[PDB]
Amino acid sequence: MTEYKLVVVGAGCVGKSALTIQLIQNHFVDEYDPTIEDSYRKQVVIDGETSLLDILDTARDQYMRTGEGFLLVFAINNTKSFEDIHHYREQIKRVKDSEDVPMVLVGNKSDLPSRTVDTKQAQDLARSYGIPFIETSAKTRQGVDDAFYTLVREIRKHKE
Ligand SMILES: *CCC(=O)N[C@H]1CCCN(C(=O)O[C@H]2[C@@H](O)[C@H](n3cnc4c(=O)[nH]c(N)nc43)O[C@@H]2COP(=O)(O)OP(=O)(O)O)C1
Ligand SMILES: [Mg+2]
Repeated sequence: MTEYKLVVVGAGCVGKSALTIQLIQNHFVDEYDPTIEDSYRKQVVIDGETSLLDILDTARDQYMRTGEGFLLVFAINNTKSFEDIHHYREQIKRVKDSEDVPMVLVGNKSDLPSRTVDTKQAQDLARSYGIPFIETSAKTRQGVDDAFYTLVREIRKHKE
């Protein structure tokens, strides 16, 4: 089976861990330790192809070198976390020495009403980067599979 090393990055408290845990364990862990940086593995079938996902939940430079695709996560109720996205993307470009790195922009906490980052803002940013944008809720699981599977599809497109 093919293996994909994915890396989840973004400001603190945006939901990187909650998203990863939903993908791996299929439940919403609300109070997860904010300091645990670790990799999780799960065998899934994506578009009929069996894949082993090796996902690093960031909170280290060994996985930025080996990571094949990156989830850029902000929270839709956290303007600063969206402003920080550019920093994370630039840091990945620097380590990869490349402008063509599979990435997906993720706007998490879509269940909340207290939104300060417009969907149009995020779509504008993703368009500028040339990457997909997916809105998620780790709480309700909305969009969680879509975010990670979309990233795998971008790595597959990249390799082909
Ligand atoms: C950082 C400030 C903060 O959120 N403080 C606390 C007060 C008490 C506990 N509570 C909490 O644990 O929030 C977690 C988590 O439940 C929440 N979260 C994550 N994803 C979602 C989502 O999709 N919808 C909603 N309504 N809440 C979500 O946010 C924090 C942080 O989650 P995390 O540890 O996964 O974030 P990481 O630092 O990026 O890993 C709020
Ligand atoms: Mg975390």
